[PDB]
Amino acid sequence: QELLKDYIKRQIEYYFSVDNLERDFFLRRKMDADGFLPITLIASFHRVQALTTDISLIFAALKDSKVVEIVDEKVRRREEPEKWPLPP
RNA sequence: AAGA
Repeated sequence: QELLKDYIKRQIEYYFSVDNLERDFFLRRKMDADGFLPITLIASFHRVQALTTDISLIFAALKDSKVVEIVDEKVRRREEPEKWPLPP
């Protein structure tokens, strides 16, 4: 599953890119105050779900990234995550 | 789900 992991990784890094975050109000409203989102929320997004429903594979894809960081079941952008959360 |  290494090729599939790479596509998943890059898709999720797009969601956490500054360019996306500047317009992604839904994602920002779902963040906690520290920027964290449930990984299973990201797994539901259409372009990730198309690729896989394997949660281990999604976690493995994210562990490979220098854009995001995982803590338990949650993920956030590594750089300045606190700037992005928004009121629900 | 205008790549939530």
